[PDB]
Amino acid sequence: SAKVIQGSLDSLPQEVRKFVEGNAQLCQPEYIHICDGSEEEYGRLLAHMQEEGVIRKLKKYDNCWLALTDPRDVARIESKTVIITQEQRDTVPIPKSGQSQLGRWMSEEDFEKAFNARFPGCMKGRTMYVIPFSMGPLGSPLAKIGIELTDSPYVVASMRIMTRMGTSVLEALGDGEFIKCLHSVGCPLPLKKPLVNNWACNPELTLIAHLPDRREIISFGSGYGGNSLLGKKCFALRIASRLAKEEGWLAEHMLILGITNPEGKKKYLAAAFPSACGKTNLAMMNPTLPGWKVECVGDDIAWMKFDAQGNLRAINPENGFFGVAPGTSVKTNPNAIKTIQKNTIFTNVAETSDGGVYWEGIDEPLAPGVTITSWKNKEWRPQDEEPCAHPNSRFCTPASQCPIIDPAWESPEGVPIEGIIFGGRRPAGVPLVYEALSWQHGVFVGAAMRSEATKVIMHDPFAMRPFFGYNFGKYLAHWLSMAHRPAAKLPKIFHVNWFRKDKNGKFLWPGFGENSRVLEWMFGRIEGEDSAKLTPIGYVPKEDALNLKGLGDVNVEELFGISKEFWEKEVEEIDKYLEDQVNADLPYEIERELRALKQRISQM
Ligand SMILES: Nc1nc2c(ncn2[C@@H]2O[C@H](COP(=O)(O)OP(=O)(O)O)[C@@H](O)[C@H]2O)c(=O)[nH]1
Ligand SMILES: [Mn+2]
Ligand SMILES: [Mn+2]
Ligand code: NA
Repeated sequence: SAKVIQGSLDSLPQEVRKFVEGNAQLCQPEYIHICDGSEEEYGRLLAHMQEEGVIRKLKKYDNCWLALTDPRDVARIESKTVIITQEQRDTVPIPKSGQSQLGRWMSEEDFEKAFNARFPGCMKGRTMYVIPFSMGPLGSPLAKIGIELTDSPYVVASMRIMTRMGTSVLEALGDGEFIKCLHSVGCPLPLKKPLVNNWACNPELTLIAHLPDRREIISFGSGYGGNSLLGKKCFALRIASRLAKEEGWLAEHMLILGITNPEGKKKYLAAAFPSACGKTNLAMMNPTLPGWKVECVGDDIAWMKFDAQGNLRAINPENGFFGVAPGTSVKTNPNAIKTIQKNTIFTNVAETSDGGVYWEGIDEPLAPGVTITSWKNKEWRPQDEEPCAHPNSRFCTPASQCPIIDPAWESPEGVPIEGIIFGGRRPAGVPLVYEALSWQHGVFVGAAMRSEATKVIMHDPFAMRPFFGYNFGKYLAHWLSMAHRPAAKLPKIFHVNWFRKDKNGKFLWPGFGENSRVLEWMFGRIEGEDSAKLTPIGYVPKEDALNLKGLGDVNVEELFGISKEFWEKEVEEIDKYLEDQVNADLPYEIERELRALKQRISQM
């Protein structure tokens, strides 16, 4: 109580009080700031970080900010990310011959050692911020509350954008369940190691842990993104996927968009692509086809549940976009360009001398006079060796500012999903687009997903490889079980490939807003249109079914080319992968789909 500098311990729901005070006794913060989520709290905290050189203000824009990190702490790190369960098998399938790549289990005993070696006294001299936050619209029956303790002001500010945060959240929680989220940069005062670029972090000791059985996320040593903004990956994919398994719903690495045709008919679609494969870009697409409209519900994470009527309802549980900045240009994503010019926090991009932002791929000239400070706080010119922005640099921006944010983006009941799309980067062999033969086939298609690393072609089932909160075999069984709900309206499932390249490494499909031509065919297919031709991998568009006018040289034969040699190779790789990685936990229906694809290919 003596150390509370905002709010009141007496005021917290009892269980929230125990969490705060228990971890205060452990971490030894100098003060405790219970966040209220107010504009005043936000602005004062921003100005404070500014005074201290933790952030700089971008004067070219309205209320925007730039943080530059320790180059040791620049990304979410999978090698340091663990899930603790009594049994390894509940976390990952026990692989047949190899090491698992579907999760990273740590015993409770090992974790307890790691914890006791990190957290005691870790917030000495620092403020513990208490962040009460809702993943999902505040009223929604699909929403879940978390409380994050952190000693990073950069985390509080970013969480205000990426979640719904504040007092109204505590008042909505009452004596209900919440996910316990503990974070420390791991740099108690006085500092024992030198502070780099005013960015507190402890790389040697970084550890991002999930303890689903205790409803706890415990993360240490990193101030960055997914390691520190605990609502996003840790809560909304890892903890949630398991919660969803227990509760009958789904927590997925999916964008949600609403699409409207020239008649005004509207549908919602969800899509799972791995990072750097274009979700944010699709979710706020500027469609090239006249009359068509795409509206954004979320760009990263979907929580979905069948309602009493059998509609699959999806909410975006985030309150903002945490997008990769480099590659973002008016040509590629004009709506992201529009959103990020106010109330936005940037991380590890270059700064122009007039107080604007810059990054590789921004594809927009600088005025004669304007110079560039790189993300490493050094002067920079287009012919230095280093990129001006870090490749994983970011904007953190309010969802409500996207000029095409969907009008139901915050509806507490969610939006009805009629189609689910899978995809990644495949330079060869995979057509632009196909549609699954059935639900069980579609689940197989999700399971089989592969994507060029950003020359290796990696497996990334459902775009969830880094995020499974529990056994992936069980997660497949959970997806298959959806067909066994009597009322369920199972959405059509599609697979796309924006990235097939021709013989000289050039893209066959222009992509971007031209992807609206692919969405149109999907939409028509959901309505039951006779626009599909059967192939060994599923339905592809008929000849002339796609609107290809205005395109120029589009080699359709090569684009939808299905080679026997490639697909024989593809099934072997899928076969081996599923055998090793899922092994005893592979559902029968999946093996059956694998057998069936092998057989259809063998008849070519
Ligand atoms: N060639 C091509 N590139 C794309 C397309 N969509 C997105 N990209 C690029 O893919 C990279 C990642 O895009 P992004 O929206 O950040 O993907 P996310 O990480 O999944 O949200 C960016 O450089 C984009 O310019 C597309 O349709 N075609
Ligand atoms: Mn994205
Ligand atoms: Mn993501
Ligand atoms: Na800094």
